[PDB]
Amino acid sequence: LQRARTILEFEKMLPEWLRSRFRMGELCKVAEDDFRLCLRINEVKWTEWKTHVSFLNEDPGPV
Amino acid sequence: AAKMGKAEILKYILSREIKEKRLRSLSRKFTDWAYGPVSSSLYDLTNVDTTTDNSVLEITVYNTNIDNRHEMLTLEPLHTLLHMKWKKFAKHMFFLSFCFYFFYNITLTLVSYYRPREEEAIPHPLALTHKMGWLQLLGRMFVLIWAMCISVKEGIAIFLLRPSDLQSILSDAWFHFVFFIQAVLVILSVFLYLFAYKEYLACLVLAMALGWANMLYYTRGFQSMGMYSVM
Amino acid sequence: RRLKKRIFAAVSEGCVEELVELLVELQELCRRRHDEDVPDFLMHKLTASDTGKTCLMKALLNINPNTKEIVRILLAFAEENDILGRFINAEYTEEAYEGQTALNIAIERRQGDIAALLIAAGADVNAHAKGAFFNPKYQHEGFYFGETPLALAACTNQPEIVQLLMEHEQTDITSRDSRGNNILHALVTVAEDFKTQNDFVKRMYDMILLRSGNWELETTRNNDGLTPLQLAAKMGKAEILKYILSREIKEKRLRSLSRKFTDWAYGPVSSSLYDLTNVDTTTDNSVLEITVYNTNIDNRHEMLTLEPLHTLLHMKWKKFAKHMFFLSFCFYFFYNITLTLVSYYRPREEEAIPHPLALTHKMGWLQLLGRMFVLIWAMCISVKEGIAIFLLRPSDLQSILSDAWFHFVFFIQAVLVILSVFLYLFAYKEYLACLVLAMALGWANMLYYTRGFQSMGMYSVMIQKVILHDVLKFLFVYIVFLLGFGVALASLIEKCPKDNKDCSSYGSFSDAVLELFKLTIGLGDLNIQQNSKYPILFLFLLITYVILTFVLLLNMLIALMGETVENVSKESERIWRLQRARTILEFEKMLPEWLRSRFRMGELCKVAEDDFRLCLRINEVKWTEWKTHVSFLNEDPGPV
Ligand SMILES: CCCCCCCC/C=C/CCCCCCCC(=O)O[C@@H](COC(=O)CCCCCCCCCCCCCCC)COP(=O)([O-])OCC[N+](C)(C)C
Ligand SMILES: CCCCCCCC/C=C/CCCCCCCC(=O)O[C@@H](COC(=O)CCCCCCCCCCCCCCC)COP(=O)([O-])OCC[N+](C)(C)C
Ligand SMILES: CCCCCCCC/C=C\CCCCCCCC(=O)O[C@@H](COC(=O)CCCCCCCCCCCCCCC)COP(=O)([O-])OCC[N+](C)(C)C
Ligand SMILES: CCCCCCCC/C=C\CCCCCCCC(=O)O[C@@H](COC(=O)CCCCCCCCCCCCCCC)COP(=O)([O-])OCC[N+](C)(C)C
Ligand SMILES: CCCCCCCC/C=C\CCCCCCCC(=O)O[C@@H](COC(=O)CCCCCCCCCCCCCCC)COP(=O)([O-])OCC[N+](C)(C)C
Ligand SMILES: CCCCCCCC/C=C\CCCCCCCC(=O)O[C@@H](COC(=O)CCCCCCCCCCCCCCC)COP(=O)([O-])OCC[N+](C)(C)C
Ligand SMILES: CCCCCCCC/C=C\CCCCCCCC(=O)O[C@@H](COC(=O)CCCCCCCCCCCCCCC)COP(=O)([O-])OCC[N+](C)(C)C
Ligand SMILES: CCCCCCCC/C=C\CCCCCCCC(=O)O[C@@H](COC(=O)CCCCCCCCCCCCCCC)COP(=O)([O-])OCC[N+](C)(C)C
Ligand SMILES: CCCCCCCC/C=C\CCCCCCCC(=O)O[C@@H](COC(=O)CCCCCCCCCCCCCCC)COP(=O)([O-])OCC[N+](C)(C)C
Ligand SMILES: CCCCCCCC/C=C\CCCCCCCC(=O)O[C@@H](COC(=O)CCCCCCCCCCCCCCC)COP(=O)([O-])OCC[N+](C)(C)C
Ligand SMILES: CCCCCCCC/C=C\CCCCCCCC(=O)O[C@@H](COC(=O)CCCCCCCCCCCCCCC)COP(=O)([O-])OCC[N+](C)(C)C
Ligand SMILES: NCCOB(c1ccccc1)c1ccccc1
Ligand SMILES: NCCOB(c1ccccc1)c1ccccc1
Ligand SMILES: NCCOB(c1ccccc1)c1ccccc1
Ligand SMILES: NCCOB(c1ccccc1)c1ccccc1
Repeated sequence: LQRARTILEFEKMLPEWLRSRFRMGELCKVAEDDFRLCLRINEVKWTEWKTHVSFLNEDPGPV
Repeated sequence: AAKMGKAEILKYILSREIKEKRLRSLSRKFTDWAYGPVSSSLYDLTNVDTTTDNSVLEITVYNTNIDNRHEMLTLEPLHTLLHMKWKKFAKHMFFLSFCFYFFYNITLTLVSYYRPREEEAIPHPLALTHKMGWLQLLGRMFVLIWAMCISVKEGIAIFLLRPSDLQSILSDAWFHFVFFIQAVLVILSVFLYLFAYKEYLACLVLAMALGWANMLYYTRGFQSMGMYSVM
Repeated sequence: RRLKKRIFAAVSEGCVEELVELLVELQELCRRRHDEDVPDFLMHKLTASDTGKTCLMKALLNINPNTKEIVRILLAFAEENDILGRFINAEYTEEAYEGQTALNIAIERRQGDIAALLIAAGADVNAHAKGAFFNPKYQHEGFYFGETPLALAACTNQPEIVQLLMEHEQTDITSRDSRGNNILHALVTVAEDFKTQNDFVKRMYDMILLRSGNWELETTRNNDGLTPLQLAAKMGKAEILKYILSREIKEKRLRSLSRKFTDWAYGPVSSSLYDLTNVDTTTDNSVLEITVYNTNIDNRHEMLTLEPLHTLLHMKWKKFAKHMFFLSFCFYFFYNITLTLVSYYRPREEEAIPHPLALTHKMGWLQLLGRMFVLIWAMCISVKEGIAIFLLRPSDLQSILSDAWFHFVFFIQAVLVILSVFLYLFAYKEYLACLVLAMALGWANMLYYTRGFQSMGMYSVMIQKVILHDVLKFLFVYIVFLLGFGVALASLIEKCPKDNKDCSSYGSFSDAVLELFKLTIGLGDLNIQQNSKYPILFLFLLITYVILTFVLLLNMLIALMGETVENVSKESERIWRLQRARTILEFEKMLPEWLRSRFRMGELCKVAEDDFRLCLRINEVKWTEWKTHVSFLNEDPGPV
């Protein structure tokens, strides 16, 4: 919690033009006319095996 | 859920993935692609990332009224956003803050104890004179500015411009005072010497003793060094 | 145009009835050409132009409840136009998907009924998906499974389709991809722990090996040059390496695929034989050699615990490695004493001090045998470590610099003995300075020989763990408490030039810091506290300095008890046994060719018809499970 306070106090020190450069997220079309700044986190799960029907891109890969 | 510390409700809302169609837009967790065991997820950051007035990441860290902030910042977007800010700019700013302050404590010692004079009616340090040299000129100019750059900035923090010292600073942020007191006593000892008082040396020793004492703030850059300083 | 996009969309949501007239509209346009362009033109309108995705690939990526009937319509249309062969065996033209077919899609989407229908329709069961997604760069840019449809069904836990593919006789089980891997190399790569996945990759290894029934799959090496037995030792896959190395097949006609054989059994007492073909250190790359010298994995203690790797590493210690370790101790303990006796046991008045190890006459055979022993043994280390660290296989990329730091300190101590002789003959003033650092490092290197005993060895690891990792935590907080009271006490100390008769101080700040060293180590006085400005105020900062020092010493003990007092004793016990395991295999390389054959383990055991293997015997007494014994080599029990 001492580091987590230190990170957010360093972000307030930055100017307006430099906070936009280090901004996280990307525009992802999650629905019809719904663009959200989403952040990607990958996961490798071996235990549960299901067929995949809920997805945004049918082509797998960071393209 | 971020203000009251309700971690199990805050875990559900922040990672809500609705599989059934026509209610897909009520989700905050989306799967972009999947191939066997490898899958890619997308976490919504509408009111979570620190780009608005009140965000979930800002409320959770600065909440000194709850006792479960470690259980709430462990959650997968709040963990990752707090980790990606460290790798981009916060580790570089923390090391850069260490370099200007470690040079600040040495220069206070070199102007106070590295001058052998017989008596010469002892001059107080940080007193800008001529005929001296650019080595000592760049030294005392660095100490004079950096003592004021802390005193003004901490003068914004503790005082009138959003003082925040009700219970916020006085609970988990006690380092704001000790950087402020050390910055004043450098400036105040110069004012006592120009006003011809006998307390110019006494305020300077407590300024240098508190200056090396405040080096324990920079122990939080490492985990093993940081956990040892908490004990 | 509009005709192409409607066919791609109709196979996506599941409009079965809409797809009917769209294939009729594609069929009504065929009667304006002849048979040279009609099979060509249908490939342009059923596939893409930039990626190569077909209508069959689009329907299988979108799993809908009408996915079974929609495949039967599209494949029947290709049969009527006699284009079924190039339709089902189509591939992506994309660089990140090159080689992926429609069969690779249906296997991953858990469609066993559709994948059985594609193979009967004529799909290629030996498709090689050589794209950039299926062969990643370092980690997690994709998913490497083996680039074959047999490996995709095996690595995604689909045992019904693996049995379907092996019965099909166009399936080449011994196929090798761009990485040189086959079906058994790829199962070692994707394998993980039992907590991580399951034990299913061990069961997939069992099913495929028994169907082949030969020693062709575990003998073939990849482009790197490793067997599937040697990838388990290189990558650190302990659960797969446990299964292969102790594989006992009970069912006959596949008995020769075993690496564990039972020689005899009588009730609870049984005798086993472990195969040592590529395990014992008699070839170039062996399992015992790869596992010990692998500084890229963090589970060497779990792999050398296994029953033949434990026993071979223990039998080498009892035969020659304990005797060589004690003999190395005796020549080096005599080496450190003789350096001291030639340097401090000579009382001479001045006589223009002679440097030691200088061979003169008229001296005696006591000192002659002494200095000749030191001169040779310093060169015997410097040449041998000159082979190790340097040109003759230097190996200092990450191998020596990770778990073998003793190679440098024996080398530096050997040079400084030789270099100090060279500085004295060249008439320089550094002959004595290099000799003291040679003797101080010589007694410091006696901690290498602590690994002969367990209790002595575990204690020396804890010393190396505190100094290299945990002392800089103590020091960096000590100096800020040193200089915190250092600038405070320096203003209290009255200046030394009061008399200047015995004044040899180094400054006001230097007097305050040096007294805080002496008061910590226990050599402090009270001469400055009496002759100070404020004597009572000078004492209270010294009392506070002791309290802060005791807090620093008391939190070092809590930090060395981090979260469990047992796990500190565990990590010093695991990495001690790797220091002995490296020491055993380095002593084996020192032996000549005729002497390694004398201490070789194993014996010829006829395990099958014309199958003689160097097996090692390990006895076992098991009381829990009671079975009748039908799998045995000798019907007469006993070591005869
Ligand atoms: C005359 C008597 C002789 C000396 C007495 C013995 C001195 C030995 C002192 C040793 C220091 C350690 C214990 C002190 C108290 C904790 C540190 C602190 O200030 O709080 C904060 C800063 O912590 C930092 O890391 C920044 C500065 C550290 C030292 C500040 C000076 C303290 C001495 C004062 C005067 C010394 C005299 C200087 C001359 C004027 C802790 O960080 P936080 O962000 O708030 O989060 C934790 C919240 N919590 C703690 C509430 C859980
Ligand atoms: C001037 C300052 C005053 C003295 C300072 C205090 C000295 C006190 C020192 C105390 C020794 C203990 C800590 C030292 C570092 C660890 C031991 C080591 O070297 O590595 C190896 C040697 O394995 C040995 O144990 C043999 C030699 C031990 C001492 C080597 C000299 C180090 C002194 C330095 C110069 C002293 C001056 C000598 C004169 C030139 C450890 O074995 P390993 O096979 O690599 O496996 C472990 C791998 N791991 C560690 C990466 C996990
Ligand atoms: C406008 C344009 C500007 C130009 C460009 C600007 C950019 C250039 C900026 C910077 C230049 C280049 C930097 C590159 C990255 C290095 C940063 C780094 O090392 O991180 C360190 C931060 O830094 C510190 O923590 C320093 C403080 C030392 C720790 C304790 C000593 C102090 C207390 C005792 C007193 C002793 C002192 C002596 C006695 C008084 C540590 O971070 P980390 O550990 O690596 O993080 C990993 C997290 N982990 C912990 C989980 C592992
Ligand atoms: C890293 C740990 C050790 C740190 C260094 C050891 C500490 C001290 C080193 C040595 C002890 C004393 C020997 C001489 C001191 C240097 C020169 C001098 O005399 O100072 C003079 C000015 O001083 C200043 O105003 C500027 C500071 C000078 C640079 C020294 C610290 C650099 C550390 C970088 C830190 C940045 C962070 C780095 C990233 C971590 C003092 O004035 P003077 O009385 O008139 O002296 C006359 C002599 N003269 C004419 C020749 C000038
Ligand atoms: C030189 C550079 C410096 C480097 C130093 C090292 C350099 C060399 C590197 C490594 C060698 C280290 C020493 C040898 C091995 C020691 C370990 C050991 O176990 O001892 C074994 C010695 O081995 C024997 O079997 C004894 C045979 C001696 C007869 C020699 C005559 C012919 C060889 C010609 C000789 C000249 C060579 C060829 C020249 C023409 C004894 O076995 P044991 O276990 O004790 O079993 C007894 C137990 N029991 C009685 C209960 C049954
Ligand atoms: C070419 C023909 C050659 C002729 C024939 C050649 C053959 C004849 C050869 C040899 C002659 C006969 C030997 C027979 C077997 C005895 C050896 C032995 O005991 O093994 C010892 C090895 O040896 C050492 O470890 C010595 C080092 C002592 C450790 C601590 C002192 C060093 C550091 C402190 C500094 C203090 C020193 C003073 C201050 C500087 C230990 O092994 P073990 O423990 O018994 O093994 C059991 C494993 N256990 C751990 C599970 C229990
Ligand atoms: C085991 C723990 C204790 C170790 C022993 C205690 C340490 C020391 C014992 C006593 C302290 C000093 C008293 C006299 C020293 C002996 C003789 C001498 O004078 O040395 C001389 C030569 O020295 C050499 O070159 C050879 C070494 C001599 C044998 C001594 C160590 C044997 C240990 C075996 C270890 C192997 C491994 C064993 C397995 C573990 C010194 O030369 P000098 O200055 O000209 O002296 C003139 C006197 N003189 C003419 C009479 C020669
Ligand atoms: C200018 C820049 C800033 C400079 C100031 C700061 C510099 C940084 C200084 C200390 C912080 C450590 C940073 C290392 C890398 C970061 C990763 C990390 O988390 O640290 C870890 C990596 O452990 C190490 O690598 C220790 C660093 C020393 C390496 C060897 C130097 C020789 C020691 C010479 C010694 C002196 C000779 C002795 C006699 C006099 C440390 O973790 P740990 O401590 O092992 O905790 C484990 C305990 N537990 C499992 C129970 C929890
Ligand atoms: C964690 C790291 C370490 C932490 C910090 C280390 C411990 C910090 C503790 C103490 C810091 C140092 C205290 C003394 C400083 C001045 C000494 C001096 O020079 O005396 C001189 C100045 O004379 C005076 O004016 C003051 C004399 C002492 C006043 C004592 C009050 C402070 C006690 C502590 C309470 C403070 C509360 C602190 C908060 C708890 C006397 O010299 P003179 O020639 O006879 O008189 C002529 C005057 N002239 C020279 C200017 C012309
Ligand atoms: C990594 C630390 C070790 C290396 C850096 C050393 C840092 C400095 C530490 C100690 C000083 C050692 C070198 C400086 C000058 C020589 C001696 C001296 O002090 O006396 C001088 C005045 O005496 C004073 O009163 C000056 C001391 C105050 C300024 C020095 C501390 C700087 C910041 C604190 C440390 C910040 C960094 C600490 C972070 C850990 C006069 O010298 P002399 O007595 O007449 O003798 C002649 C000198 N000669 C023979 C050498 C020619
Ligand atoms: C962690 C515990 C360590 C202490 C606090 C740690 C922080 C330390 C910081 C600041 C501490 C406070 C600084 C006080 C300065 C001394 C002034 C004084 O007393 O008058 C006189 C001494 O007269 C005496 O002799 C009094 C006896 C001294 C000890 C008291 C007995 C304790 C019994 C009760 C049990 C309670 C035990 C204590 C409470 C725990 C004069 O003393 P002087 O000034 O040196 O002489 C100069 C003359 N001049 C002024 C005319 C020039
Ligand atoms: N498992 C450790 C996760 O660490 B957390 C963390 C995240 C980013 C940077 C540094 C640490 C963390 C956990 C609770 C509160 C605050 C931060
Ligand atoms: N001195 C004005 C700001 O100080 B900084 C600062 C002040 C007190 C505590 C911690 C940091 C600073 C921040 C980032 C980089 C460099 C310095
Ligand atoms: N149960 C203790 C077995 O010890 B092992 C061992 C084997 C031979 C000689 C000495 C020790 C061992 C275990 C893991 C790694 C390396 C060696
Ligand atoms: N000095 C040349 C070889 O040294 B040996 C050696 C040198 C350094 C560290 C460990 C061993 C040696 C090995 C076995 C028996 C005797 C000596």
